[PDB]
Amino acid sequence: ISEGTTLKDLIYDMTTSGSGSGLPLLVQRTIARTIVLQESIGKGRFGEVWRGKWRGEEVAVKIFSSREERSWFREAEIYQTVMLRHENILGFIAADNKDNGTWTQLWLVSDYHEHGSLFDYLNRYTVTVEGMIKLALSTASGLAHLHMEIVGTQGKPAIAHRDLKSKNILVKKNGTCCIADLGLAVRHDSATDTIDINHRVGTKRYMAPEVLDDSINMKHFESFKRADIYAMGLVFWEIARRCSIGGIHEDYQLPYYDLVPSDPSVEEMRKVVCEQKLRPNIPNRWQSCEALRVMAKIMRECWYANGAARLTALRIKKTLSQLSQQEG
Ligand SMILES: COCc1cccc(-c2c(-c3ccc4nccnc4c3)n(C)n(C)c2=O)c1
Repeated sequence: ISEGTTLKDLIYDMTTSGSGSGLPLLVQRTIARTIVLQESIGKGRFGEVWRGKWRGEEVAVKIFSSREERSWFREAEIYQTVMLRHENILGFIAADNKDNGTWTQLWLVSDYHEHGSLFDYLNRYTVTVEGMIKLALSTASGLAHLHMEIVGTQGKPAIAHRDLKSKNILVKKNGTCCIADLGLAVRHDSATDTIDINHRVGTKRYMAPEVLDDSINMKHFESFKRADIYAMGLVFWEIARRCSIGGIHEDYQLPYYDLVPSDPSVEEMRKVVCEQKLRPNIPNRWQSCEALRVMAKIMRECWYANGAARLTALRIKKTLSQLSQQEG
């Protein structure tokens, strides 16, 4: 990296230099070791997330606990599986490791987003009929691109998030989104039928029925995709539940807030979800706007106690991409 070089220069050189490959490790190494950390900006599942600048340009750094190294590798590994890059998927910049033994430091660097997580966004905000769609349409677009299975040269294998939720989604300045945190992600090769990975992972609350009650067929890939959809549905709930059509809107709430306690359990969920077959209360008066209803329609077609019945990211993308046309 010679003088004058900017992150902007590095990103461009990559996203236009043959293979969808990232920057050379050597370069990633340099970037990481020269990032100037600003301050911590979040914790969670595995590792604390910091805000940092490289030669001035903001950037996001996810510093891992030496103990959660597996999550570290899975992300780095998965993002470096051909052209995973995508407008609706968090942009990988570099991955690095320093020190050794008990004090090994593992870092992942990504793009920075002032607006932060969809979760922190929906909390301190009230979206419009407009945005409510950009947010969902994009989340959909992304999940669609992840589950997609571009076969061929630099095509991408099928990918299942396994931990999709509001905290793992970020929003940009123009109101779009992008999935994040592939720590649990799972690849699936079609030319050999496989899946590099393995218990009951992911955030309890957003867990789908087939997983909560343990019966999910981990041998069939689609099964995972199905679980993603169910979650994305809970996410859509969170979004619209915060839309504001004429001053009217409900306080931000996590799925199953009024049912299960704060920070649920695998047992406390198997109850409210599997058995009692309960889903986020779709506001009655939610049948005002045509689009606002299209959502609930989908939300219902995602929460089916049967994975096989639920829609698909692609489909959801289409009907949403459509609503984008007519509405607004
Ligand atoms: C390959 O890089 C992965 C990576 C690096 C740094 C942070 C994150 C990350 C973020 C993230 C990403 C960008 C941000 N920009 C501004 C403020 N916070 C951010 C958090 N979130 C919300 N989660 C769950 C993550 O794993 C992922």
